[PDB]
Order: sequence, then C-alpha cells, then structure tokens
Amino acid sequence: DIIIATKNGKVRGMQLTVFGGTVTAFLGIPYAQPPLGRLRFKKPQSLTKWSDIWNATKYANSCCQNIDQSFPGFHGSEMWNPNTDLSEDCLYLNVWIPAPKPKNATVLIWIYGGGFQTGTSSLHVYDGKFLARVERVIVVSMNYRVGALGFLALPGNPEAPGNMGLFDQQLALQWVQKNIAAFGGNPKSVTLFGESAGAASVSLHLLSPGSHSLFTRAILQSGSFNAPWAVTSLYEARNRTLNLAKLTGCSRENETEIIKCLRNKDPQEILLNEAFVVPYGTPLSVNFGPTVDGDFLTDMPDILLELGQFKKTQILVGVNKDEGTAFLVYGAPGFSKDNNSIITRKEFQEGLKIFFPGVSEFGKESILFHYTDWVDDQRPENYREALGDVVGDYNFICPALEFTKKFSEWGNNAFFYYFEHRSSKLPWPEWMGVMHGYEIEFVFGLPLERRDQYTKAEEILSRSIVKRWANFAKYGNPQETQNQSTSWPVFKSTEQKYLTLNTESTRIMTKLRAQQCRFWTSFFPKV
Ligand SMILES: *[C@@H]1O[C@H](CO[C@@H]2O[C@@H](C)[C@@H](O)[C@@H](O)[C@@H]2O)[C@@H](O[C@@H]2O[C@H](CO)[C@@H](O)[C@H](O)[C@H]2NC(C)=O)[C@H](O)[C@H]1NC(C)=O
Ligand SMILES: *[C@@H]1O[C@H](CO[C@@H]2O[C@@H](C)[C@@H](O)[C@@H](O)[C@@H]2O)[C@@H](O[C@@H]2O[C@H](CO)[C@@H](O)[C@H](O)[C@H]2NC(C)=O)[C@H](O)[C@H]1NC(C)=O
Ligand SMILES: *[C@@H]1O[C@H](CO[C@@H]2O[C@@H](C)[C@@H](O)[C@@H](O)[C@@H]2O)[C@@H](O[C@@H]2O[C@H](CO)[C@@H](O)[C@H](O)[C@H]2NC(C)=O)[C@H](O)[C@H]1NC(C)=O
Ligand SMILES: O=C(CC(c1ccccc1)c1ccccc1)NC[C@@H](O)CNCC1CCCCC1
Ligand SMILES: *[C@@H]1O[C@H](CO)[C@@H](O)[C@H](O)[C@H]1NC(C)=O
Ligand SMILES: *[C@@H]1O[C@H](CO)[C@@H](O)[C@H](O)[C@H]1NC(C)=O
Ligand SMILES: *[C@@H]1O[C@H](CO)[C@@H](O)[C@H](O)[C@H]1NC(C)=O
Ligand SMILES: [Cl-]
Ligand code: NA
Repeated sequence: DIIIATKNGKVRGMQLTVFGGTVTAFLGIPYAQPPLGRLRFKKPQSLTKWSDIWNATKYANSCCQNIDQSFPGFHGSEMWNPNTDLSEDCLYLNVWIPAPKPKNATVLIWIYGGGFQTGTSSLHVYDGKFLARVERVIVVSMNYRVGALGFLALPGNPEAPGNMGLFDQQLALQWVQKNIAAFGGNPKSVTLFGESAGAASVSLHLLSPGSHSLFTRAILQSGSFNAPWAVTSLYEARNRTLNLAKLTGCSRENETEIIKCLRNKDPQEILLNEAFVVPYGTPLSVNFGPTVDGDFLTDMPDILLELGQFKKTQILVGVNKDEGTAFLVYGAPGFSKDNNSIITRKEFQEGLKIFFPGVSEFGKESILFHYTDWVDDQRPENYREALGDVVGDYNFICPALEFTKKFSEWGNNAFFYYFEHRSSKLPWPEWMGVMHGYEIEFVFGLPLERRDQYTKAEEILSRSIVKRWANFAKYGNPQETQNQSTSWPVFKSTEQKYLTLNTESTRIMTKLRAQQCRFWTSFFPKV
C-alpha cells in the first residue's frame, strides 16, 4: 500500500502492473471546492483540508457537457464521449508516478481538448501509466469545466467573469507546484501538453502571467490560441450570454440578477440551450470559450504574441496531415463516414458556405481558386480532398505555423512536427486520413502494448515519439539520441524547418503549407 501526505490531507493510491513493472496511480484527487450552488460560474476556490484518508482509486466525475451522438454505437466517435458520470462536482485530477517512487522526476501535465465544450481526463487514450512506466516521468491530468459552466462571460462582473475552465486548469497547476514533491516529482521540471482546445489552453498559459511560474515548457498538439475558433470576442461573449439568458427565462435588467437566475437552472437546462446562443453555427463553433477577461488574459492575445508578451521558454508544436476531415462529416453536404464522399464542384461550393457562413461571395471564390489548381484534373477525389485541406489549413495548420514563427522570433527554441501516420486501428474510413486527435494514442504510448494489435512499426514509432516528448520535458530538446534517428532541428523564422513523424522514414522539410498559409494568414484576412 502507498499513501501520500499532500498539503490538504492523506491520499491513498493503487498500484498497476504495466509491462512487467509497476506504476502507482492516484485517480480523482480533488483540487478545488466543488463549483456548486453560488459557486457556479465563479473561479475555482481553494480546497478545505480533510483529516481522513482520501481514496483516490477511481476516476472522478466528468464535468457537465453535451455528449456526441451523430454515430451511436460507433467507436470512432464514442471513444471521445465521457466515461464517468457527468456532474458539476468534477474538479479532480489524476497522478501517475513510477514505481519505485522517483527521486526528482519531470512532470508532464495533460490538458485535454473538446472544443472547450467537451472533454474529460479519464479517456483511455489519455492514460498516463505507460509514460510513467516507460520514461519514468510523472503524468498529471485534470478535469476542467467546459461549455457555459466553464466559459460563460459577463466580463467585469465577477459573478461570471469568463475563463473559469482556464482558471480550473491553473489551480491544478498550482496543486502540482504545492504537492508534486511529496509524490517524488520536480516542480521545477513541469511541461504542459495538450491537444486541440487543450493545446490552445496550453498556449494561453504561455500568455497568462498567473501561469508563468507554474510550468517550465510547453507542447501544443493541433492547436493554438490564434486559431479562428479559439477566442471569443467580448461582443460575442455578451450576445451569447444574453441569448442563453433569454432561452432559459433568465433575462433580467441588473446583469448580476441574470447570473443568480442561471444559477437556479438545472445543468441540463443550460446544456440543452448552449447550441442556440449562436444563430448560424459551423462544425467548428465554440459557443463558450476563452475571452479577454483582464485577469487570465490581460489583453487580446494576438497583440501579446506579436509584441513578445509571453513566457520565454521552449515549445514543441505540431499538426496532423488531415486535421480538417473530421469536421467534414459533422455538416458538409455529400460527406459520410460510410462512403468515399466523392463530391462535385457544386457540393464543394456549398461546403464552403457551411464553413465560412459570413464570408463574402468574393472571399469564397478566392478559397476555391486557391485550392483547385489540380495536379490531375481527372482525379474525382479532388474536391473531397480540397475541402478537408481548406478546413485543416485554415483552422489548425496555418495558425500553428504562425504561432511558432512569432513565438520563436523572440529567441526561444521551437520545434515543429508534421504527424502523417494513420493508426492501423483508426475506426474512421480511409478517405479521412490522419485525422484530428489520432496522434494522441501514439504520444501516450498505447501502441507500446503488444496485446492491442497495433503493428510492430507502430510500436517503434510510438516508442520514438514517447522518447522525443520525454526528452523535451526533461531537457527541452526533443531528440531520440540512441537509435541513429533523424535529428530534430529548431524552427527558425528564416527557414522554418520541421520534422515529419511516420513509420517509414522521419525526414526534415521546410516551409510547410507555405502557399496555403500565405493565403490564410496574409490575404484572407482582407476579405
Ligand atoms: C530537484 O531538482 C532541483 C533542480 O531541478 C533542475 O533545475 C530546474 C531549474 C529545471 O531546469 C529542471 O528541469 C531541473 O531538473 C533541485 O533544486 C535546487 O535545490 C538546491 C538546494 O539547495 C537549490 O540551491 C537550487 O537553487 C535549486 N535549483 C536548481 C536549479 O538547482 C532540488 O533540490 C531537487 N530536489 C530533490 C528532492 O531532488
Ligand atoms: C445577437 O443575438 C441576436 C438574438 O439571437 C436570437 O435569439 C437567441 C435567444 C437565439 O435563439 C438565437 O439563435 C436567435 O437568432 C441575433 O439576432 C437574431 O438574428 C437572426 C439571424 O437569422 C434573426 O433571424 C433574428 O430575428 C434576430 N433576433 C433578434 C431578437 O434580433 C443577432 O444576430 C446576434 N448577433 C450576432 C450573432 O452577431
Ligand atoms: C454518401 O452518403 C451521403 C449521406 O447519405 C447517407 O449515408 C449513405 C451511406 C446512405 O446510407 C444514405 O442513404 C444516407 O442518406 C450521401 O448524401 C445524401 O444524398 C441524398 C440523396 O442525394 C440526400 O437526400 C441527402 O441529404 C444527402 N446527405 C448528405 C449528408 O449529404 C451521398 O450521396 C453519398 N455519396 C456517395 C458518393 O455515395
Ligand atoms: O470534440 C468536440 C469539438 C471539436 C470537434 C467537433 C466536431 C468534429 C471534430 C472536432 C472542435 C470544435 C471546434 C474547434 C476545434 C475542435 N466536441 C464533442 C464531440 O463532438 C466529439 N468530437 C468529435 C470527434 C470526431 C473525430 C475526432 C475528433 C473528435
Ligand atoms: C479505502 O480503500 C481501502 C482498500 O480498499 C479500504 O479498506 C478503506 O476502507 C477505504 N477507505 C475509505 C474511507 O473509503
Ligand atoms: C444589482 O444587484 C447587486 C446585488 O444585489 C447590487 O449590488 C447592485 O447594486 C445591483 N445593480 C443595479 C443596477 O440595480
Ligand atoms: C532503440 O532500439 C532498441 C532495439 O534496437 C529498442 O529496444 C529501444 O526501445 C529503442 N529506443 C527508442 C527510444 O526508440
Ligand atoms: Cl473540375
Ligand atoms: Na509535405
């Protein structure tokens, strides 16, 4: 038996058998007063100490959220839905520590994605035991409030200031600082890493002064705050809030009176209305997300980035080959996970109307013109592939490249990756390629388990990525130094070198999506 004394009370863990060794796991440690009753929509509050032994032996509740439902019984979408009860009582975190207790281990903290509306840390693909076992790092992950209960904003009004989920994350970073030593971790070697909306969270911690001292380094997988979906303007945050207050019968004049009305509604009353606070959405709609609150974010983050106002440290940044395709089956016409989704030129034009609803007719012709310079005119997948690339280049790749250029221009080492391996167990059809979210299982080392029917090539690749990520955490340099690997060069503005990850041959390339990204980053803003 292992029991650890944390600054708030004793916690009891459990021991897991991994790869013929042992990992000690502490699942569901509370790290904040439960945000219930009058605490709804507030920043997380400090935890009251307990005298007993807390039995952190099962994953805790996941924060309230809407469950994905487009494909009932389909593992491709259900692997992402929560696997514990939904409750507002959900501010818990998990800790995996090597066996035996390490002396001064580097800590990796995971922040999951889910478009700031969904997510939970108990997903199978976020299991930190393999990293603990294989690399002797400590893995920490936390749950944070999502959707309206996590990001509803009437800015200035402390009854609902916005960024609550971000502050949840922050409080858990504070917990690791205050307690990870007791578990044998080094609070001075802490690396945030997250994917998608989690990677945008990580990026906002680089800007938040409150977070500057809570971590060492940062890994952004398929996400950054400069992505078009990542920050809600204060105008939209208030229209979205008033709309939700109308939809629930909570419109009052005194803005503080609205919040107490919203606090009396049931979580499902709010959750059911979240979809309609936007009149016309897109599949990338983030109805309740980060805002410039003047607390976590002291100014519009793009100004902070451009004027070097962020934590100076190393970053690891990267994207997947086919980021956009996932969104194509959540709304684009003629697309389906059950057929090859060959679409015509007309269907592609309505696809753009879906993803760019408020963009001029001239804007849409420019996208079309930029993305229909056929290598082979006769290829009938042409429009299908072009539409996924539009959505992927615009929503993930180009913003991550622009983030890495601007960040590295202030002198810190940056490393960029292009993940282009399609998991042999990927349940979505082949036309969807190397989708959003399906490098995570490689980062967490799931293919290291030989019983899981990943290929041998996948064991090698995951083993190399795990070593690169751990080396980045431990030493701020993502090399694999022992197995004649390709050396991973720094991303410099005036060359823009990146590393491709795959099974066949890891190579160095330059200026990824150069022409696409000039279009989206420089020209398209003018339309
Ligand atoms: C655990 O290790 C720290 C040092 O961690 C390293 O330095 C960090 C800045 C960061 O770069 C990490 O990735 C590194 O692994 C020890 O901290 C030192 O403690 C002495 C004690 O007198 C103090 O004088 C130093 O200023 C501290 N900082 C450094 C940088 O040396 C810490 O003592 C170690 N603790 C245990 C229990 O092993
Ligand atoms: C700001 O919000 C208003 C109100 O939104 C409407 O009411 C909400 C409760 C919710 O049900 C939304 O989906 C509604 O659309 C928006 O004004 C509406 O815009 C639509 C556009 O199709 C129009 O048909 C309605 O008549 C408008 N209703 C009112 C009362 O003005 C407005 O567009 C939002 N501003 C944005 C999104 O920039
Ligand atoms: C690919 O499928 C889409 C979606 O159709 C659904 O899935 C199919 C596998 C099959 O089960 C259909 O019966 C389902 O409706 C097809 O697009 C639909 O086309 C019909 C008729 O043209 C139209 O009424 C629907 O609104 C369309 N729905 C969507 C989401 O586009 C598409 O034609 C199929 N493409 C190919 C190449 O087979
Ligand atoms: O995952 C989200 C939000 C997210 C997104 C939405 C639809 C399709 C794909 C991803 C997102 C929205 C906006 C900006 C970035 C990411 N919601 C809960 C729910 O739908 C689950 N997701 C869908 C799957 C589809 C394949 C892999 C990714 C996850
Ligand atoms: C914690 O778990 C141990 C072992 O299963 C059990 O004996 C003990 O009663 C539990 N304590 C509490 C407070 O649940
Ligand atoms: C709104 O309510 C709060 C709390 O009751 C009060 O302090 C504030 O003065 C009220 N504002 C207005 C404009 O009535
Ligand atoms: C390097 O290669 C050996 C076998 O040749 C393998 O067992 C080991 O896990 C590899 N390490 C990494 C980090 O790829
Ligand atoms: Cl054509
Ligand atoms: Na390429």
